[PDB]
Amino acid sequence: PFFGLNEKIPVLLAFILGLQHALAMLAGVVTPPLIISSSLSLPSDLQQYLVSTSLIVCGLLSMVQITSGVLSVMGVSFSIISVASGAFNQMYSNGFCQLDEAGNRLPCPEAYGALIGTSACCALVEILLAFVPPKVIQKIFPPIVTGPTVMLIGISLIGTGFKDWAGGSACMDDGMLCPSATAPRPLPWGSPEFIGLGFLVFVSIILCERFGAPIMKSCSVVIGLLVGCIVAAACGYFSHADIDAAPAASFIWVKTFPLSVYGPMVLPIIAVFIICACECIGDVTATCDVSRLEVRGGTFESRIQGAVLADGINSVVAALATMTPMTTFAQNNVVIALTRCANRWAGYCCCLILIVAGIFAKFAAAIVAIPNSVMGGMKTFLFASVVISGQAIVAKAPFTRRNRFILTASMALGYGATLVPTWFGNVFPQTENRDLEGFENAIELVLETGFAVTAFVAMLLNAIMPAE
Amino acid sequence: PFFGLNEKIPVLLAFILGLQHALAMLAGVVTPPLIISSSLSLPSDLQQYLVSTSLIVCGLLSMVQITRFHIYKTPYYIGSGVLSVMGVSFSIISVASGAFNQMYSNGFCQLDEAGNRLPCPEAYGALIGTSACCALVEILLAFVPPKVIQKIFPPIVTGPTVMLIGISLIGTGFKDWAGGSACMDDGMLCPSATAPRPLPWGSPEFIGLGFLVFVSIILCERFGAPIMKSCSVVIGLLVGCIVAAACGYFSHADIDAAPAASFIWVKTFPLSVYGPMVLPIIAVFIICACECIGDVTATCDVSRLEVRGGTFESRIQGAVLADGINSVVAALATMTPMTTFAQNNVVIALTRCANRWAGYCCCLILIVAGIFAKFAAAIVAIPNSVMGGMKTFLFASVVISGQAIVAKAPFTRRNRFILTASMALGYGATLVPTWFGNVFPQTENRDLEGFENAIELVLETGFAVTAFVAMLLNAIMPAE
Ligand SMILES: CCCCCCCCCCCCO[C@@H]1O[C@H](CO)[C@@H](O[C@H]2O[C@H](CO)[C@@H](O)[C@H](O)[C@H]2O)[C@H](O)[C@H]1O
Ligand SMILES: CCCCCCCCCCCCO[C@@H]1O[C@H](CO)[C@@H](O[C@H]2O[C@H](CO)[C@@H](O)[C@H](O)[C@H]2O)[C@H](O)[C@H]1O
Ligand SMILES: O=c1[nH]c(=O)c2nc[nH]c2[nH]1
Ligand SMILES: O=c1[nH]c(=O)c2nc[nH]c2[nH]1
Repeated sequence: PFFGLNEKIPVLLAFILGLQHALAMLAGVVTPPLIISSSLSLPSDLQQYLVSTSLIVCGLLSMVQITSGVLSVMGVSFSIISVASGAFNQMYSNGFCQLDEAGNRLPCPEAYGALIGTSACCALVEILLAFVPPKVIQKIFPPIVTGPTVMLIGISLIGTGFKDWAGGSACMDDGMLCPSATAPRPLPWGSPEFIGLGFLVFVSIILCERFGAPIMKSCSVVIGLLVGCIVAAACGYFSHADIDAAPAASFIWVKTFPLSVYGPMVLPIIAVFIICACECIGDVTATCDVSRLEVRGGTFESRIQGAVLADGINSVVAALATMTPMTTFAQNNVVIALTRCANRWAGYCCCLILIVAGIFAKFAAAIVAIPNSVMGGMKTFLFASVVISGQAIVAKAPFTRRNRFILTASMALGYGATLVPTWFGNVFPQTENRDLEGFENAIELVLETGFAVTAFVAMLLNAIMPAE
Repeated sequence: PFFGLNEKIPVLLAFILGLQHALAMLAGVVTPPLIISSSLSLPSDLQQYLVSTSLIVCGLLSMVQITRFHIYKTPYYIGSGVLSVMGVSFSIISVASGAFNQMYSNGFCQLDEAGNRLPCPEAYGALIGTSACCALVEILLAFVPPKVIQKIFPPIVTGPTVMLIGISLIGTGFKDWAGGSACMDDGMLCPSATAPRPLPWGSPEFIGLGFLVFVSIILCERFGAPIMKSCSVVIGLLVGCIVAAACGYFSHADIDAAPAASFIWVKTFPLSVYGPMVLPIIAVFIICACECIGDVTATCDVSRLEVRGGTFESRIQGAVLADGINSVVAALATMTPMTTFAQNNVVIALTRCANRWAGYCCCLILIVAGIFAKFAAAIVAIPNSVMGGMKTFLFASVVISGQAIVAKAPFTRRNRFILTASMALGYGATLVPTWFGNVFPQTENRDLEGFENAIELVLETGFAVTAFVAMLLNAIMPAE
């Protein structure tokens, strides 16, 4: 029995589907804060804070776009991570941030502040380019451009999942419970126990699919995460100390970050917001097919415009609420499709469940206190799924010798751009300092980003290549 | 004017298209000897030898599968009777990485714990012995199983495996582009990185070289004439190598020091010698069988022929039979397993000619190129960076092609899930160095432990893992 958008359902059902959505998107909302924090800072205080903050903010802005007028689940984007890797690396290299003992980086919140200032800046850049360009964008970024970019995003990100899976990127410290690899500067090291953990998560997800009932759908990642986490607690991999030490409350601004602060990663941020625009379009349309609605009507394109507008608006809002850019989650469309319900009430239930979970900031702490390995397996599955979906996007464009060539050059040159650390030999080979050099550093940022390069090559070839 | 299989075409035309084919498959034939050799030994004698030897033997066994006049007497025949270009497979590299790694680790081969690995020809002899052994494992399983194999290795299983083969192999391409996997030595011309044990290090110049090769390929397509097709790779390689010579990246000393002759057994390798990588070899030949099937069918559609006829499947049977037969033949000739080259189907389609005379001219051109063993050395004398850009393009194309294979199956949540797990776990299996914690955690030595090492070999292999996960999931997962 398929449920339309606007109809009251048994409120128990609405709550339950709200829960399934909440759990489904949980991994996707939770993981990027963990990734950004670990790659910049240590304090568990701030991690618990940003997980709970994320939960609350995401609940709120999902509520904002659920009223688009169809189940429009919103959550933190994964593109901003791939940008921030290169960003932070340069901030620690030629930037202002500081280093210790050859490897260990000092937490540098001014970087995050720059990130939020810049992203808040360029969210506007996107909302103002959100107005009336629907099919045009579809033409400018076809699946032959779209697919490779996304594939390489998931690929370049999968490394961190595998690293945590290993037990990294920084192996456990002194006096901390259950060290099985203790060392400064081992990014991909870890003992067999860690492998077994992440693998048990992965296998847990797989079995979760094999014996998967309509509720367990899209929770398989989160359920696997949970299973591996329970086994983890059974073995003794936990820090109940920091769990106890965490506060059981969270307001949106318990902790705050620098303002009037921006970086030179402005353009990559703009690129991220474009990505989020295209993604929003695809995700919303998909929902419309899932929700048995119009797919080309004027009302449809109105839904898309509202979706993208609310997208960038909530990017600004989240930035003010100390959150990085966020976009449309695509897990839900599965849930809806298999549960036959696209009611706004499931989404709102979800939203409230999230905000509430964020308030009880012990859940956040329990999340931060999940071993790097369980997180590792779960995330590796996650990014793997991203790669696979980018590929599914690829296959929408006819595989001719032309498209195969364009994909080849874009993939290879993009990932090739990922491999290289940095460039210098031109304006900066002698370590020079001109007005350009500071934005030579910005060019370094774009160049270092893999998917940016991929997208540039794809668009360039599709432009200059002859029609087969 | 579309030219059929059997029609005399201007022998100038047949020769020229023979040349285009020769150049087309040149890179794909030449590269695996370079990769296996560099990853085992140093002597330029053996590299030049195996390059020219590869040219010769592939020409000969291409001649073996282009015709059916060799075996057909009464029953089903060998090999194919339409353009069936043959050349050394890339699966054997992906296997030989882990294989050789285990041979230098727990095997007999030696190292001196200071700089590069000692050359170990007995490893190659084991490789060849084992592969020659299992080519027979594939030919006798080459008899009458056509659509069956298609069902056992559908696109959902087929595609990921190929992708990961391409992925885990591409690393050597990038490494060479950088200037590796061992940066240039002392007194050797144009060292820009000299060091023991830097596998992916290298200066800007190396980047510039390989990148000029790659850019040369792209520009070769951009201004590409029908002859330059599938030569774009070899043309880019050539361009970047010319530029390389211009900068001064050349070793005319070893080029001069090379012999201008090459017979099939100028140099030889151990016999009665096998490793424990037998099963990985069987996997290689399964790969090559399916590969033959798909490549041939592609050719039949290119050459305007039957696609479901009995004659068609007869052609396939012959293709796989000649595949494994030429695998044994090549192995006796000190060559690794070889299978059907798929570049050609483009050329034909773009040249409207599937004449066996293009193929035979090609073959002769290759064998002749192999005899003149100064070309072989000229190939060996290409900087690792030029080689790098070119090979990188090659493997990237392998991955993408595996993906095109993938897309043949309806992208459902089921198929997406299976792809996800298969890719992730295969590549993860690639990441880990080795396992021990069970039968060998205490460094034990029982009768099993030696083939515990074989399980270690398959386990280390990325695509084998990928495929096992893929098939197991596709089996036990319910139909969506
Ligand atoms: C230096 C230059 C920088 C230039 C930067 C510009 C980058 C532009 C890249 C485009 C981004 C790709 O945007 C992509 O859009 C498609 C639809 O088109 C979304 O949608 C795709 O995947 C989702 C799964 O989650 C499906 O629901 C959908 O049917 C499919 O098309 C992708 O999830 C998103 O990743
Ligand atoms: C531990 C377990 C070990 C068991 C290992 C088993 C591995 C077997 C993997 C199957 C190998 C993949 O085999 C694959 O077959 C397809 C057809 O399906 C071939 O063909 C595919 O690509 C070629 C391009 O080159 C196209 O011409 C063709 O149309 C396409 O189908 C591929 O070139 C080959 O790579
Ligand atoms: O789980 C997720 N689903 C998504 O759609 C998405 N987009 C960015 N980041 C995301 N994470
Ligand atoms: O150039 C190549 N093309 C191929 O299809 C192939 N298969 C194995 N080895 C190969 N080399």
